[PDB]
Amino acid sequence: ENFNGGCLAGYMRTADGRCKPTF
Repeated sequence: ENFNGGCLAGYMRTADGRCKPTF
């Protein structure tokens, strides 16, 4: 499962790129 920026799956890309939680 490719990444949508460099996350695991579900996390969001903050303003710093920090894959944060989207839940």
